Amino acid sequence: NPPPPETSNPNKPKRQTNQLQYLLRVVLKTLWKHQFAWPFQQPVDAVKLNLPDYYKIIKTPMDMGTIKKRLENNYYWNAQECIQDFNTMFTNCYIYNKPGDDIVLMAEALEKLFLQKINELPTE
Ligand SMILES: O=c1cc(N2CCNCC2)oc2c(-c3ccc4c(c3)OCCO4)csc12
Repeated sequence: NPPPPETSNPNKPKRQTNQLQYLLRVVLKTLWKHQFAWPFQQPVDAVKLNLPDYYKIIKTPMDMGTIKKRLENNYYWNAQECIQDFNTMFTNCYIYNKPGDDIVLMAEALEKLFLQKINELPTE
């Protein structure tokens, strides 16, 4: 298992927006309490889950805890960059698993909830 994705960067700037703020306090919290959050609340432990070549196939591991700690650190550039990390998290799951499997069903239920929540987002 590689190190978890970065949460800070010295060469990268920091800002917050009313949208990012909505992503943390509303979107991320909504998903975080979803029934199916827990496989995604922390980086995938490919070792202990026995995922073959997980980190060869998945070149951008993403997870809601990395998202979370990024949002609290205002690591992100804008709401766009944060949504994309969410999108990466679901996509990673559809790339690595057979369509129809439990985990994919779970990512799909989180994604649909995610989608409805991102419509509540204002444009800055
Ligand atoms: O793409 C993934 C592939 C699967 N599998 C596990 C079972 N064989 C089929 C492939 O597992 C995950 C997880 C995950 C699942 C269960 C967890 C978990 C993470 O962490 C806490 C303990 O239970 C996040 S993505 C992802």
